[PDB]
Amino acid sequence: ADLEDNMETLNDNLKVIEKADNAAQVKDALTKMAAAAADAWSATPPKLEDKSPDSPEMHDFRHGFWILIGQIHAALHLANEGKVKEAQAAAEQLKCTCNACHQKYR
Amino acid sequence: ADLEDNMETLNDNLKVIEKADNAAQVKDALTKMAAAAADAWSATPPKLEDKSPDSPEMHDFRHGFWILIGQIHAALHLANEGKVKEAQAAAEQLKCTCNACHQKYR
Amino acid sequence: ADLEDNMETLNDNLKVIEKADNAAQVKDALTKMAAAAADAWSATPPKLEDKSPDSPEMHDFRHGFWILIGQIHAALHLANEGKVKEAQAAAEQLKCTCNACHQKYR
Amino acid sequence: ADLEDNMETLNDNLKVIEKADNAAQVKDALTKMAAAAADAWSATPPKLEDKSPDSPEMHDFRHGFWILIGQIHAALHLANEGKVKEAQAAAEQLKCTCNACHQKYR
Ligand code: HEC
Ligand code: HEC
Ligand code: HEC
Ligand code: HEC
Repeated sequence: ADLEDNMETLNDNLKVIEKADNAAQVKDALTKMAAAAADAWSATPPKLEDKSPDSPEMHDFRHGFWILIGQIHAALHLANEGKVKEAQAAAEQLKCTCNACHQKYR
Repeated sequence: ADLEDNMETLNDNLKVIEKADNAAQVKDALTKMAAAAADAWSATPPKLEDKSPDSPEMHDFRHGFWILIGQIHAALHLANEGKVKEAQAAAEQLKCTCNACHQKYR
Repeated sequence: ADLEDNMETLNDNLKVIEKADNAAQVKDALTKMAAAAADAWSATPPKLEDKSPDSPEMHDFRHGFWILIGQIHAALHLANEGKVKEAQAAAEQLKCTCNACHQKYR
Repeated sequence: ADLEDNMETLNDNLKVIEKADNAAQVKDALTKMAAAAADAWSATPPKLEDKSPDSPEMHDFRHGFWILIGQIHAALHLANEGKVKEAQAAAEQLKCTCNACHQKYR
């Protein structure tokens, strides 16, 4: 799927996590977030569409999703352990990473 | 694309890197390797097909790719700084990660 | 060093970076920030001193440093490729991560 | 707190994990490993004393500990979930990251 589908999957699961009640909610939402970020790896954003795929901006772009997935999986670890409040806090902290990349390349 | 084709992308680009002469060849191959690993995120391997998608086994399958990509990117940073023998050495050490997953899920 | 000393080091190098002129300056400041974060790994912040050192808050405390270092190394790459404004922007965006840990445990 | 010592706590705790019976042994040992890896961040290994403190090699050295600690925490969450075999296997697959750094810099 293209970047646009995947981003809007990222945003919706962040909200599912916020108005979540039980851990299963959060686990599934976090799992789907990790896949959407992984799926967005191949995409080239429009402002980088004239860059070559091994440029410093393009590399930082992909690296950003790699950091996001590491952060998603850590929150997924809190969800697996039944820590619903913590995973939700961890899910809200993800938008340092969402905003960082939007600022630079969106 | 196909998990198989993704593995072939990793294996063949490992071959390019070993034979390469300049940093740009290795930089490019490493970048194609990270892409192939990200794409394989969505795959279910044949020996894990009758496990739950949220099983500890399918989660570990993905964690393996996250570690791989991190190591690929670590090898790219050396290539970026033009240390080609060092990047090629670092690319060789990746087969410990390829193999670690293979024992488990191939 | 001190948790305080490590914070002030983190604080001072953000200012060095904004006021930098060349990539070597940003690179150097970023490298020290990462060292101060790793060094803080062992600290117990005053608001968590009566918590188990293996509690999810103390694990989350260290994890925050692990995320910060990842973000520092990502901005270091842009500086390594000599893109000083891009690195300066990325450095400033680390503050979102500083703030996140402060709201929880400062 | 010296590199030699930090390596030695990493090696002994990986053996403790290898011989553990209950999760509490694994959790305690993994926790000590993550701490030793962070403590070694500042070291210059003997084979890199003729490089810039910010050479691509010295950065790649520090980066290895950052990837290691991530792997350590991922196995720790398995132990937290009382999955001792999975934690033990995760701890064993850690060798790739130990060996990779040894091959390059020991
Ligand atoms: C972290 C959790 C998030 C969340 C919730 C979102 N993103 Fe991103 N994003 C990136 C880029 C380059 C774009 C532009 C895409 C385009 O212009 O075609 C976006 C876009 C979005 C949107 C708007 C989607 C739309 O329908 O147009 C939304 C809602 C969104 N994002 C949410 C790039 C990145 C990243 C690059 C490394 C990362 C990380 C994120 N975004 C993270 C997130
Ligand atoms: C690391 C750099 C590598 C390299 C060079 C290769 N792989 Fe993998 N791989 C995984 C699984 C489950 C399979 C089985 C696929 C199936 O049977 O459907 C494979 C397979 C391969 C092949 C064989 C291709 C063929 O058609 O026979 C090759 C050449 C290959 N790989 C190269 C799973 C993983 C991982 C999980 C986390 C990781 C990491 C890797 N593989 C890494 C690598
Ligand atoms: C993972 C946790 C964490 C992160 C990340 C973090 N901090 Fe802090 N920092 C703290 C805590 C907790 C305190 C309060 C300690 C105290 O009061 O003794 C603190 C204190 C401080 C202080 C004030 C020190 C004092 O005593 O006056 C400054 C300035 C500061 N941090 C800056 C930063 C900057 C800049 C960053 C990021 C670049 C950062 N911190 C990242 C946890 C964190
Ligand atoms: C990022 C780099 C890095 C990582 C990761 C790393 N090492 Fe090391 N290790 C070194 C270096 C460099 C030395 C050499 C120190 C010296 O010569 O004084 C060393 C030395 C050692 C030694 C002392 C043995 C001897 O004969 O000198 C042991 C034991 C050891 N490492 C075990 C481990 C284990 C176990 C792991 C992971 C679980 C690990 N190392 C991961 C860099 C690393």
